[PDB]
Amino acid sequence: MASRILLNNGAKMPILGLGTWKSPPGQVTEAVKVAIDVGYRHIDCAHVYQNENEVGVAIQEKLREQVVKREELFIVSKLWCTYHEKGLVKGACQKTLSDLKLDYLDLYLIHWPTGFKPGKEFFPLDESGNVVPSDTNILDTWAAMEELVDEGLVKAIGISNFNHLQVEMILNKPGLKYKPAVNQIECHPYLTQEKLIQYCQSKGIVVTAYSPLGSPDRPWAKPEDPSLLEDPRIKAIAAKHNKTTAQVLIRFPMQRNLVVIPKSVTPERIAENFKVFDFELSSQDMTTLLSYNRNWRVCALLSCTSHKDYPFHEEF
Ligand SMILES: NC(=O)c1ccc[n+]([C@@H]2O[C@H](COP(=O)([O-])OP(=O)(O)OC[C@H]3O[C@@H](n4cnc5c(N)ncnc54)[C@H](OP(=O)(O)O)[C@@H]3O)[C@@H](O)[C@H]2O)c1
Ligand SMILES: O=C(O)Cn1ccc(=O)n(Cc2ccc(Cl)c([N+](=O)[O-])c2)c1=O
Repeated sequence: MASRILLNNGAKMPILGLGTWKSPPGQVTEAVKVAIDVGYRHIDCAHVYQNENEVGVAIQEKLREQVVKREELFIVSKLWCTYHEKGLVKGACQKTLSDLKLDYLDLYLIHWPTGFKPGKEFFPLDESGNVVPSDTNILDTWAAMEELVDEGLVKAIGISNFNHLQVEMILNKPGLKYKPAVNQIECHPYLTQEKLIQYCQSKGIVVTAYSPLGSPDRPWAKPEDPSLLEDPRIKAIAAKHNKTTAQVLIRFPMQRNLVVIPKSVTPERIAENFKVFDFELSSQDMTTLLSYNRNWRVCALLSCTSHKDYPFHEEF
């Protein structure tokens, strides 16, 4: 189990990163500092998480402390939906760079395929309760992303929450300059993503698994929803290995040649979650975890389902 995976820009990406969605500004500096200390090099960020400044402070601290150097870190951020217009993309990237306090990003993703009305509000809604879209399209937004590579702001570009047809649209774009390096998608034992993973990997696109613990802290969760972390079948596998359920849920995608980005703001759990390089799930464990798929996704909004580019109408 090598700790990094080769990307199609020639760079190497650490397979275990720290998620930062819902880590509040007042606590995330400590979280990221602890993460870097215990071995995390990959940090998953986004402008919409509204904590990039404080992630950036942790990075600056660890550089100053001589704990890491910039080139050892793999910092990912994402273009929010309200900035899909070609003319807004560079400024959005620069804002993220200013907040993270970096010269460049290792990877910059189109966060969702759906463009939203530009403006101050991140989730502009109309009187029907649906998001107000923008007059933007995947291919033009991709071209703007490509310019960021040529301008040296980012080392690689990729996508997130794109279905296979949306990926294909980019792969077949006339005059394509860069293929997506990564597609970051929800993936865990209840949403194993076998078809989309098969598709992306065959194209040399690395898949990052988000919400690997089932995002129990998501806001819009339903009392009548699942709980991976409490699934006794998964705890049974953990117990066999003298590990925790979270550790099993993190190791699982690692053994599928995926990158994985579990989130914690808690020092003890940040450290726990990185202790997954000293054991292996058996081939039976792997097959068994795959059998738990129920095609249940937690990251999707009713308010986005009428968007022309909503990704989850398609099977995969
Ligand atoms: N591209 C996208 O559209 C997208 C969407 C969703 C997520 N993501 C990325 O993926 C990351 C991970 O997904 P996520 O934040 O949805 O959820 P997750 O990583 O599946 O779960 C995080 C939750 O699990 C808890 N937890 C973490 N480690 C634990 C442990 N060892 N034992 C018990 N509980 C533990 C955390 O609590 P504490 O923090 O309180 O310790 C938090 O409540 C995000 O932070 C974000 O970076 C991207
Ligand atoms: O985007 C993230 O990384 C985390 N996050 C944050 C807010 C949110 O509404 N959602 C759900 C969301 C956001 C945008 C969209 Cl465009 C959709 N959707 O269903 O199409 C869902 C999130 O997944």
